[PDB]
Amino acid sequence: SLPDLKIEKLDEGVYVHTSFEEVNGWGVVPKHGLVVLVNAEAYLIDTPFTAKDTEKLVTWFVERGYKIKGSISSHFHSDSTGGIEWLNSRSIPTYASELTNELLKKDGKVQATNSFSGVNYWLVKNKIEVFYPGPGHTPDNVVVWLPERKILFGGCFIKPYGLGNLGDANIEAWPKSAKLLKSKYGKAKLVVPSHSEVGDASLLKLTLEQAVKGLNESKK
Ligand SMILES: O=C(O)[C@@H](Cc1ccc2c(c1)OCO2)[C@H](Cc1ccc2c(c1)OCO2)C(=O)O
Ligand SMILES: [Zn+2]
Ligand SMILES: [Zn+2]
Ligand SMILES: [Zn+2]
Repeated sequence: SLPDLKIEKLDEGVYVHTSFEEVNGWGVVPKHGLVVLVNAEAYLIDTPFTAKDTEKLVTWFVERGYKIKGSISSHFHSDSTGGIEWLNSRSIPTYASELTNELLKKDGKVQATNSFSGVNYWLVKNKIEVFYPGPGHTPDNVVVWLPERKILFGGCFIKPYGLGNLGDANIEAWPKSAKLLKSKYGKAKLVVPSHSEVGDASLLKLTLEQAVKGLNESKK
């Protein structure tokens, strides 16, 4: 028995969902993703860890009259894709990049029903932008921009106190990737990390500092 799923308003039309998992040697891990409202529609930014919480998330928005139009996962790890299987079984479109789908497949996992290419896919014209700053936490990590409110979902790429799980990271590339993101999204009002609470554009600079640090460290 783990803590319950949390759903809270962050701004008009934007909610943070928080799920919790007991993984490895890190004890219980909070994971944040978003739900973005589009008139009568709701889009998921990352899924909870699990089918059961993913179903709880949808039921909470469906039962208020919001039909789930779709989901996008920011990278292949299960804290961003654990609910794709369930979603596909309820005929809710799911999205990921071609590379993210390749990594899922390689890993024996269910793929997103919909794929995209490019550094800048627009899931919802002028409302939900996906952008690829380069490798870091993983080769495929992408970020999700929300232009109406200027909120950036940074996923597991944003790490203001230390880089986290390095099993699939590219530490040699992370600083470069961090500087591009720091520039493209310098006018973010709020920045949303996967495993830290919500910050401002400062988190883009702390992450850059941590990546440079970690690389220095790697050299010994
Ligand atoms: O790599 C990640 O995405 C998580 C590791 C993780 C944890 C739970 C899981 C999982 C993968 O798949 C299914 O359940 C990792 C979480 C983490 C761990 C330690 C940290 C941390 C984040 O930030 C600071 O210290 C990260 O994002 O870096
Ligand atoms: Zn990850
Ligand atoms: Zn993560
Ligand atoms: Zn939180």
